[PDB]
Amino acid sequence: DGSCTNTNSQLSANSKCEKSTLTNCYVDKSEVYGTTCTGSRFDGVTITTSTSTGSRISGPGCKISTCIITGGVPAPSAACKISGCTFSAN
Repeated sequence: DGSCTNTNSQLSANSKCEKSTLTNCYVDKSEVYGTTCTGSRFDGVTITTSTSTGSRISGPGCKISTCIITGGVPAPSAACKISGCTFSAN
């Protein structure tokens, strides 16, 4: 992909970025698309337009689509999926 720069851009190496709005992130083995990273990282996830405040989305296939998470915790949003993923406040 290329481009993208969460306040500096530190995509591990196999991450993905097209048009999201991260900030002070790094991401690792993930995709993301419209997430609003606020200073966290990933490690094997596939989130998209979702808000998360400091949350380790690590996971062997972590999926996320529209989730207002805050501190490694998902919010009561009927748009999020909460299925094979999890956060631990990275």
